[PDB]
Amino acid sequence: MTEADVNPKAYPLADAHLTKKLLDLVQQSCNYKQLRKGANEATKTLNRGISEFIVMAADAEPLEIILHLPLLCEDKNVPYVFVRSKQALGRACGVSRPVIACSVTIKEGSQLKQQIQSIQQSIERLLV
Repeated sequence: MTEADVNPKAYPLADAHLTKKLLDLVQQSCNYKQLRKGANEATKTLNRGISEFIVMAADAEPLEIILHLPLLCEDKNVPYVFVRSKQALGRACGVSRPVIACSVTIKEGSQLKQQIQSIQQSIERLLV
């Protein structure tokens, strides 16, 4: 009973479990003296060539900026994942408020890479 032009419902989308384990990835970043929580600033992370992880709220605004990050598509290397929880993203990044768009910078020759690289594949699987 469905064959019309429905909405994307902010996809892809990760279950409550996937988001739980993924969330920890954000807090872990701060432990490596690395962290990011800003839509306008996020444009720099990608422009610098270190945007491997990106987390944004399905209902986070301004949205016009959330779509500015991606130039072409996943083919052009553009990580992104929606989560049904902002209160968590605000504390994960390290701020006393709901973050709009945050990202995690990857470090070269780092032990964390062994983990970030593994979980990274998770996002790609949903990207395409």
